[PDB]
Formats: sequence, structure tokens, C-alpha cells
Amino acid sequence: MTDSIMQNYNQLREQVINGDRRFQHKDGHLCFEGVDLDALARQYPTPFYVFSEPEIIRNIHEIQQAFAAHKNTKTFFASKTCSVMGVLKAIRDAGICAEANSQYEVRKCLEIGFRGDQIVFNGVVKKPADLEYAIANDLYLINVDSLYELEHIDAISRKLKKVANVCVRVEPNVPVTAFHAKSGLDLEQAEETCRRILAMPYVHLRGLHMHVGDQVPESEPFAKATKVLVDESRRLEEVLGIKFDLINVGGGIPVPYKYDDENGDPLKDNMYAGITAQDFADAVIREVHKWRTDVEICIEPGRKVTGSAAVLLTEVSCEKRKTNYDLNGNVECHVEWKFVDAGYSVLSDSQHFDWFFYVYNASRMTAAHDAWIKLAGPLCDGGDYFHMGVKGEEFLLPKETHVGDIVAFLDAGAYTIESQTVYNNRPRTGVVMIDKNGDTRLIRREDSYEDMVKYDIYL
Amino acid sequence: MTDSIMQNYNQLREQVINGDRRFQHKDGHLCFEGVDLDALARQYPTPFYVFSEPEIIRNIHEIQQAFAAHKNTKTFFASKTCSVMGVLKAIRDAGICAEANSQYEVRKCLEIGFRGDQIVFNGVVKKPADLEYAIANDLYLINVDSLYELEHIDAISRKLKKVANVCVRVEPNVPVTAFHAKSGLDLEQAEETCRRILAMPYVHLRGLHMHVGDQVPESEPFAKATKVLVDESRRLEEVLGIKFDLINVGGGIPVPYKYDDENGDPLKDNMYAGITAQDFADAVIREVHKWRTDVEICIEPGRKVTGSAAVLLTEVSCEKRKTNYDLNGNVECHVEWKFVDAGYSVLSDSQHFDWFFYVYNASRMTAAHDAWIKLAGPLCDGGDYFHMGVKGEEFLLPKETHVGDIVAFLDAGAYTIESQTVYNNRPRTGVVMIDKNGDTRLIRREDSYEDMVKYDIYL
Repeated sequence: MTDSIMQNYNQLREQVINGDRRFQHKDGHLCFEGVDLDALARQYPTPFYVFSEPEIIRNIHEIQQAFAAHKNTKTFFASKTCSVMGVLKAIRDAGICAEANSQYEVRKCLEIGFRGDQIVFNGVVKKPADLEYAIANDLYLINVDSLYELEHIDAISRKLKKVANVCVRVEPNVPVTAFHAKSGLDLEQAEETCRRILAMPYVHLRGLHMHVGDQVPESEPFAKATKVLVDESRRLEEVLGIKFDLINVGGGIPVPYKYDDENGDPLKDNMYAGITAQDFADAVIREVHKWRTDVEICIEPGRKVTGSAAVLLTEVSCEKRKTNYDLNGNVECHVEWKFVDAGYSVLSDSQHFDWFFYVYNASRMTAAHDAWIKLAGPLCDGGDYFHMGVKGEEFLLPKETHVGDIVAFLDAGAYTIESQTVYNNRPRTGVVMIDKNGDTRLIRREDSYEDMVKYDIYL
Repeated sequence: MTDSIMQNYNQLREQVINGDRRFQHKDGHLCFEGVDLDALARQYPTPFYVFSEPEIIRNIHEIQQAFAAHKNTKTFFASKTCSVMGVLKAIRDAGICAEANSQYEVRKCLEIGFRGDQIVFNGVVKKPADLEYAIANDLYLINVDSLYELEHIDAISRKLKKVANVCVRVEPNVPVTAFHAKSGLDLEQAEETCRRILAMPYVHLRGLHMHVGDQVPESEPFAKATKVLVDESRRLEEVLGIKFDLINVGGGIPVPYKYDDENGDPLKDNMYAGITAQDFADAVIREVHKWRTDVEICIEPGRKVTGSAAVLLTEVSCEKRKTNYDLNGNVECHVEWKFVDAGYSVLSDSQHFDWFFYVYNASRMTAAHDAWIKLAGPLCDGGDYFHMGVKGEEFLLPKETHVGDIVAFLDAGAYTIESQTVYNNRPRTGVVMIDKNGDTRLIRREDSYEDMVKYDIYL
């Protein structure tokens, strides 16, 4: 019933401001770590993202606590999730390490203060220049994704006379893997890869690596895939006469994007998180301890560290009513369009990956969200409106919603910044940080006009 | 039959190098306007786009020739399609005008040499600062998209004491329009909007505006929608006692992305262009001439100007074979993966809009493309491979294809540059131009490391 959906959404709204560790209300406005978000959006031009260092810390503590029973566990934040320097600084200051996915990501992590022995470099295309930069900076791990890439690692480590620390990435076939997974080696190739590495003077084999996927909604895939990696690690220790330093089990811990679990099925709608960080650790640690309790476990969480820790703030900038009439002139329906100053060039996954984010009127957060509306962006593009609504393509906002109100998208902290574009020559957004003491500062400027022509060469 | 698909694709390959106005072959390499693309990709680091000024001129001449029977026709390139300054310069030098979709797009068009009276500014979200910039620079047209926006235009034109030239955008319901079209006013609102404008001292009503869509595969939608705009233009001249300057019919002329029309259905697969520029003009001019033969017709083509006029060049940077085995150890299939140094962060529409682009080995363009392969990008993301293949997700390349070969994506000139991202901190690409004399120059640099941290604020 449309009634039950509206009631349910407003119960969720009341829970945001009365039972959520991240949020409060003051003067009718949504607050984030004590910061009035209506007022904040009057200090900085919209649209912009605002991150919470407190929530990043909470997410890291959840992950670390999940692995308490295995003392030798190292956590590497997957920086492709978000690499604004102030966010990386917060993750460093919380005490964990960094995973990097290109040459420039390695360099950024070094610049912001991660030591080489706190960085893992992963990739399917690591060119000689990428490998030379990584080996020169003594990284904790460089993953081996293919036999072709291993030839370069051998040649370059010999040239630099510096040891390359490596893990061999294996992708288990856990019921297509050949046809759908570009990453890693087949299980059948792990032994010959490790044998080749053991003969190289300046390459050090540290263990095996896998990564099963993103926003994973059940625990058995981590468990079955971890068992495969563990069984092969055990067998290679015996066959090759060695003892591995570590096993790297990757990332994939999901984040709740819809919270009413009683009303969802994570296997049909993975906006419902199927599992928790504790379920992930329970799967990994149990399978590893069938082999060794002392070996180091490496994990590479991305989404879980930052996903819940940002909000997108965007101003209602225009409004219109459209009306469909039949042939006799009678009204078929009214459509209430609200236009915000952020579109899919700002929030890419709302279009390209059918991703749901909670939407509320932050200026009227204690008011009933009782009007069905369609929410559009500012791009000159018929497709730039938000399709992932509360009911179909329709959202709920207070009927009193006014141009100038601030709209908030929740859970906007993962894969939302580096994926922005300058389509229509609208600038990529500023980013604000709420630090752990509750104070705010700008950590990324909005693209300026100059920024957008400076790459071009012209008279 | 898989046989017939392979034969057909190689007939298309032979047509590229023996019957295409854009391309030739030399020393086994694909050439573009006489430029060896293998050699060009050794001068500039891949991946990069290369545009052809000759082909841009050819596309403009097609459009202009299509409208020969209506002398008073003005052509505005939709710059959201591609706004690299060197591409805008080529379009200016070919003699047409410019359509702009944000404040910064207006400013760019002015900077590269378009006069104010050569610029149309369109948008659903034109804030006071956007309107003030536009009115101050005496633009040919600012479109009116909503009653709310018209209040700002009246106030700001009075403040500046400068006339704002406007067209009223109407979106016809041509069999949902209320529910799926965010842009424009209802037909029923056109009269009251025009009446309001006629009473404003510093606003000048020039006519009505529509835009039906992108890559439109039949002519009847342009014809029915144009008739609606024409019938309302006629009626308002009578009711209001005026004579319009113009009628603006927008863009939407399609580009062929698959060329074997004998084997396609444009209504099921709009990679087949359903119509030509001449079909578009035939629809528009016939409907307009039922009202007036002297009125100015404005058109706003985007894709058609640049789509066919660029190639994406990317190096084969890694290779691997993956193999699926059954429970008895026998081989089910081999999968040959080829990795190029461009992924969906470089060519966005290949993922987000299921767009097809022809793919060939430019280093081996005269060789049979006889091996089924899967083509992957460099991003640390399981989804970063090209899904829109020759047969399903599979592409055809010569079996001899080697790391270091240059792969070309054809028809890569529309909506491909401003949509790039810095995901994984891989840089947005350089862009090269072949000028009308056949010589090459860099017109956009590749993003540098510095470029990618300079927006951030950190210690």
C-alpha cells in the first residue's frame, strides 16, 4: 500500500534523528556529529560532500574489533574508495594501513604519511614505470596478477637491486569464473608461479591473495573462497618446503544502504547488507585457523570504512508542476518536479549502478515527508534525474518544501568523489570534513573555471 | 552462425581501410586522414583520443547542405558533446555557432571567439549568478524552462538594464511526458508565459524551443513534435498580435555506430542510425513551411558534429589465458583476456549506457581478425571490461595480437572527454588533433600527478 510505504519512510526518518549514532536534530534541521547541516550549507556553496571523521573511526573500530580473536591481523584501506588527502589522513591517524590501485595512488599514500611497509599495490595492468616506482619505495606487498607481469617484476627488481615483496593473486572458481573474472591466476597456476618466484634473487614471496567482490550479501562466498586459498597455502608449504608470511583475503564487507532489514531480502536487493564485519571475520578466521593460528591475515576493506561517513548536501534550486491531460481535457495526473543543484555528474552511482541513497529535506527534517515528488538534477540531459526512489522513481519530501531548502543524501562516502565528472562543464564538488572534535574545514575545493580550461592547449 | 559473424566483421574491417572517407592503411597500420595511428601512438603516451578536423568539417557540411532549401537557418553546436578548446575552435572556424549548457560553457565559448550573438544558453537550473553572466554578455538566446526561472530573468535584466533575448521551451506530449520529461513547459502554459514576457521591459521574446532527444532512430517524432511547436507558434502570433523571430527545434540527429544497416533494426538497436541529417531537415522544414517560409530556423546538433570524428587509441598492456575445468579435469573452455590501458573511466558510455564502438587492432589492420577474445581495462574493479562486443561480450582480434599493439575504438568523438573520471587515480587522457592540413598537435594534456592532488587542502 502507498500508505504503508509513506508511514514506513517517516518511521525511518524519525529513527535518523532519534536513534542514529551519527545524527541529531536542532531547530528542525538535520545535524551530523553536532553540526547543523542547513547552516553548514549556507557557509559553503552547494553541492558539496561532508565527511565525518567520528564515523570513519567508528567503522574502523568495528572492523578491528571483528578480528580480535586473531592477533596478527593487518588492515589496509582500499583507497580507490576515497582518496581525498584529508580522508586518507583520517584513516592513517586511526591507525590502519593503505591499499593502492595505481602509481599515483601509491605516491599519494606515501605523501600523506603512510610508510612503504604500510602500502599494498594491487593491479591488473602494472606497467614497468608503475613497478619501478613501487619497488623503489619498498612496499609491503605488490600483488602478482599474471605470468606476463612477473617477468617485469624480476627484471626491474634485478635492475634496482631492491627486493620486491609479492603476493600471488588466485581467483577461486566458487559456484563462469574464466569468462567473468579478469583478475588473478587460476588455482592450477599458483604452484608454477610460486616456483618461479622462489628462483628470483630480488623477489620475496609472502603468500597468496584473493578478493571476492563488493557489497557481498552472504558469508558463505567468503568462507568457501577462503578455504580454497587456505588449502592451497597449506599444500604449497608442504610441496615447496616453505612457511608463508601471510594470507591476504581482500575486501567486500557490505554497508547498509536500506535499514529496514525486516522488510528486505539481501539476495534480491543488495542495498540491504546481508552480513556484518563480524560475519566476515568469522568466516575468514575459522578457515585460516584450520591451517595456522600464527600466520598474518591481511584484509583490504574499502566501502565499509567510509560509506556511512558522508552526506551529499544539495540545494533545491527550481521547481515545476507538469500535468498530463486526456483527450477531453481532464487531468490524468500531476507531477511535482524538484530540481537540486547536484546530478549524476556529482553522484555517479545513482545512475550508472542503480544505487539507492536515503533522501531527506535537511532543512525540514522534523516535518512529515508526505508529498510524492520527482527529483531532478541540473544537467541538460533528459536522463539526469534520480531514478532510485522510495516507490519506483518517486521520492517523499515535505509538501512545504521550498526553493532554497537543503536536501541530504545519506551514506554517500564510498566511490562518490573520484567518480565525478565535468559534464556540461559543471564543476566537481568541494568536500568538507567534520573532524573528531566536531569542527569543520574544507578539504577539497570546488573546481574553478580556470581549473577546467587549464588542461587545454590553445591560443 | 559464429562463422557468418566473423566473416561479416572482417568485411567491415576491409571496408574501413578501402571504402571509408576517414581511413586508409599503410604498412599494415590503420591511418586517419593520412596519419599512421600506430606511429602516432608511439609519439604520445596511450591512452589518448585523436580528433579529425577534416571529419568535423564533413559532418557540418552534411548538416548545412541538408537545410539548403531554407535559407534562414542557424546552426548551434551543442557543446556538452565536446568542449575541448581546440575542438570548439575547429567548429567556430567551420562557420557555425554554439549552444552552451552552463555558465562555464558560456564563458568558454566567448573565450574561444564566439560572439555573444552566436551563443544559445539552455538549462533547467540557471541560478541568478548564471543568468547575470549570460545577460551581461548579450547572448543570442537564453531559454525559458520554467515559470520560476522567468522571475529571475525579469529581475536581473531590470537590474542590469540589458535586454535578455529568450525562447520559451515547450515539451510536446507525443505518444508519460509529465512523468519522464523534466525539461520545458507544458504546451498549455506557453501562452501565459509569452504574455508575461511581453510585459517585461528588458526581456525580448524571440520564439519557442524544443529538443526531442538523442540518437533518434526515426523521423516521425521530429515531424509530429515540430508540428506541435509550429501550430502553437502560429496561434500565438494571432492571439498576441506579434511575429516571431525564430523557432528552435533542438538536436538529436543520430550517428552510425554500426554500419551494416542491411543486418540491423534501428528501432530495436539504436546503434544503427535510423535516419540521416537530410531526413531530419525534411521533417523540420516541411512542418515549418506550413506556417512561414521566412522565419529563422535554429538547430542544435551535438553528436552528429563530432561523433564520427575521433578514435580512442589504447595499448595492449597485458594478456592472460583463463581455463575452466570440469570435475574430471577436462577443459570446458579457454578464455583469452587482452588488457588495454583504457577502461570505463576513460570511455564512460561503454559501461554506463551500453554503447557500442567498433574495435580493431590498428597495428595489424590488414590481418584477419580471427580470434575470439575478451577485452579488459586497467581498473582494479571486476566490472571494468568491455561488455558490448561483436558477439555478446566477445571481440575479434588477430590471433597474432601482441602486447604493445595499438587498439582503436572508432566513432569516439561525442560525450567521451568531459565524462572521464580519475577513478583509481588514473589520469584523464590527453587529446590530439589532426588539423585540416593533415598535421597533428596536442590540444589537451594528460592529467599529471600534481593536477590530481592540487584540488585538495592538506599539510
